[PDB]
Amino acid sequence: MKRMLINATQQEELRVALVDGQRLYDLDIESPEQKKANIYKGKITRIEPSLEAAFVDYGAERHGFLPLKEIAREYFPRPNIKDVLREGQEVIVQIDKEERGNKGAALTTFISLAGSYLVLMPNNPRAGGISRRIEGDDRTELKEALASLELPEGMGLIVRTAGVGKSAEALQWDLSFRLKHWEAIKKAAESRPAPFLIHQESNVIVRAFRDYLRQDIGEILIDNPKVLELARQHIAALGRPDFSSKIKLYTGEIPLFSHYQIESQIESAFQREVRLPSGGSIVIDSTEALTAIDINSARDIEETAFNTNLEAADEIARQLRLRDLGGLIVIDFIDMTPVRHQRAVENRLREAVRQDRARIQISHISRFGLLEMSRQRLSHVCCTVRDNESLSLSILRLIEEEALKENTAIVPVPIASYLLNEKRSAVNAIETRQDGVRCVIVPNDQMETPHYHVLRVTPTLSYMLPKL
Ligand SMILES: [Zn+2]
Repeated sequence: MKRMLINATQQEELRVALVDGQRLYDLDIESPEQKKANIYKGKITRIEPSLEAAFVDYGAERHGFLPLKEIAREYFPRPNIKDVLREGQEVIVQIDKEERGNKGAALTTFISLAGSYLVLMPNNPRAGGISRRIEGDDRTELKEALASLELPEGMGLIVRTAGVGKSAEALQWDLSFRLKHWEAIKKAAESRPAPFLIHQESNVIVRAFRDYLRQDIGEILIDNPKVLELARQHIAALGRPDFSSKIKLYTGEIPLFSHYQIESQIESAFQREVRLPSGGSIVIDSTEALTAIDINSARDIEETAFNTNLEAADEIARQLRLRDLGGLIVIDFIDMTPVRHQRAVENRLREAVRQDRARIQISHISRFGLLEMSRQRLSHVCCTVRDNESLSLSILRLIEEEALKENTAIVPVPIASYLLNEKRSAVNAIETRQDGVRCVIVPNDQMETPHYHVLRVTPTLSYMLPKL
C-alpha cells in the first residue's frame, strides 16, 4: 500500500509525504501569496464597446476585465461586446493576470486546468500540443501517446514538460482528473447566483492533490480535523468525490510521521552521505556552481562496480526528489571498463527519474567517468586548517614584504604568541633590516586560526588597533 501522509499539527510547517509501505519516496514541505488561475462565477457589472470588453465582479473589491477576444462562443446568445454580453449576466471566469497597481485584473472565460502532466482547456479546442521545451526524441513518443488519450470533442489539450517520461496510461489518469474537476467546476456554478469562488488556484492541499494522487495511492492520512475537512471540500471541488472515502483522520498519540517511521529518512535528505543497499554509499557535496555526487563501494571487481553504480542510480534519483536539488548535477560513478555497463548505468538513471515531476536531462559518461545532468527546480561555510606554525611563517613573510615597500598584523591569539616569541628574532630582524619600520603584531581574541589582516601604513595603542 502506497499512502499520502499529511502532517499539520505544526502551524509553521505543513508536510506531505508519499510513502510506499514505510519507505518514503517523495516529500513536500510548505511553510508560511499570489491570486492567479483562480476560477470564479462572476456577474457582468458593465460593458464597454469603447474597449471591446466588459467588467466582471468575481467577488474582489475590484472588478475584473474581460476582453472580447476572451468571450467563448458558449456565452454568445467581428462583433461589438454590446451584442454579446448583457449586464448582470453570469459567466465562468479564470484570472489571466493579477491585480496591478490600481484595480486591474485580466480575466478569461477560456478556462484552463493545469495538472501534473496535462493542461486541459475544456473551453477551446483551438489550443493544444506538446510543451515547447520538449525536443526531437523526447517528444516523439508523446505526440503518439498524446493522440491515444480520449479527449471530449469541444476541448483541446496540452502536454506539459513533466509529461516527458510518463506512460499513455498515466497520461490517461491525468486527463480524467482534469475532466472530473471541470465537471465539478461548471456544476458548482450552475447551482448558484453571481459571483463567487470555485477553484483556489494554489493552496497547498489543492497542489498535493493535483500533483500527487495516482491511482496506486490507497489512503490519505491527515493528522488535523480542521485540515481534513478542508481536504474533503478540496477533493470534491477537485472533481473526484471518490477519494473522499479514502481520506482518514489520524488519531494516534504518536505523531503521524513518527508512527510510519519517516521522520528519520526525511532527515536523510539533509545527510551528506547515504548508504546504498549493498553497503556502498553516495556522497552529495554542493558547491557554488553545481551539485557533485561521488560513489564509493561497500566493503568480482567489475560486477561490484556495476552493481554499486546501479544501486547508486536509484538512490541518486530519489535523493534528487527529496532534496529538491536544482540545476547542474555531476555524478562520479565508479569506473567501469565495459562500455555497456556505462550504457546500462546511464539508462537506469534515465529510468529512475522517469517518475520525478521536474524536467531532467542526462548526458553520457564522459571519458573522465563523469555524468553531467540537470534538473529543473520545483522549489554555508565554516576552509583542512593551516597549522599555526605554517600560518605564522606565512604571515611573517607577508609582513616582511609590506615592510620593504617604499613609503611604508592583526592575527588570532596563538598566532601572535607564536610570532612574538617563537619568531621574535625574525620579527626583530625585519625592523632592523627595514630601518624605521614598526612591525605591530597585535593578538585579537575576536579572530582565530583561519583569519588575519596585514595592513600597511597615529599614536594608537597596539591593543586598540583592531578596533581602529
Ligand atoms: Zn570547516
